[PDB]
Amino acid sequence: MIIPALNLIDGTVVRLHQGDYARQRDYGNDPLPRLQDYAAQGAGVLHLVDLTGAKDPAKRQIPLIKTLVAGVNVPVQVGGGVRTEEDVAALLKAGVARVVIGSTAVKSPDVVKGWFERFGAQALVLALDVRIDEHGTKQVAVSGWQENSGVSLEQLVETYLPVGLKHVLCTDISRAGTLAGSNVSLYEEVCARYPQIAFQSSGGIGDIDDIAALRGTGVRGVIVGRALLEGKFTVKEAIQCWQNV
Ligand SMILES: NC(=O)c1ncn([C@@H]2O[C@H](COP(=O)(O)O)[C@@H](O)[C@H]2O)c1/N=C/N[C@@H]1O[C@H](COP(=O)(O)O)[C@@H](O)[C@H]1O
Repeated sequence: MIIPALNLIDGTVVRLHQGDYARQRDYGNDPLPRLQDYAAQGAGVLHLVDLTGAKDPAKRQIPLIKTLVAGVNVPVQVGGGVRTEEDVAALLKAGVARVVIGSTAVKSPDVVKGWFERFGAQALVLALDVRIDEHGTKQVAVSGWQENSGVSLEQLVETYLPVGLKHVLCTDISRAGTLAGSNVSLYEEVCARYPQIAFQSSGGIGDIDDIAALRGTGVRGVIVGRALLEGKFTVKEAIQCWQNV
């Protein structure tokens, strides 16, 4: 499944280089027609990150997210700044298909385990976004990726498997927003080690060949952000690539 992504800062569509808030490129303040064009090209799922909320959970763009979710007729997943059980419930009530959770899943696993019991594993996506160190450890970043948790992707996956973890979004932060290509070896590895998890690849797609390159990894979703904003290819072309590979 190709999953087009938009990232939002104070109403504006942005790209961050490797998630660095000091390295923005701006793409206007009309995300809704963008999403609607993605849906008309065939997108089956859409992904939204509230970057303002990820940086400060008190400043989440809640009215805007509601407007975007209500404005398309395909499932939308939303992340960025979610901290409480009430946060999750409100997003689901507003029509969000899946809520994406990074920071709190690392910091408070007892709490997030209770969310799995309440909402079900189909409603939650864990964002296990990583900076891979020189030893190979896949260290998960938190707080809008501004902090290194010092906890490995695998430790966190094993933490939530017994409560039915099903969906994981895994960004290679070094690739995010760079057009350099996604980390094929990373997804080959993690998908094979956890066949019961539906992984979404994330970060780095630069052209259609980069999508084709993921064909044998086993990922269930392919997130694409910057390349679609820059028009390297269309959603229609991306979908055709993934269907055929
Ligand atoms: N600093 C950051 O950029 C950042 N910080 C947090 N997130 C997301 O916020 C959510 C977690 O927020 P918390 O629960 O920690 O508050 C998750 O969705 C994280 O991935 C961030 N993700 C931003 N953008 C994603 O980066 C990838 C870029 O792809 P590309 O263009 O094709 O190269 C895509 O997955 C984009 O959606």
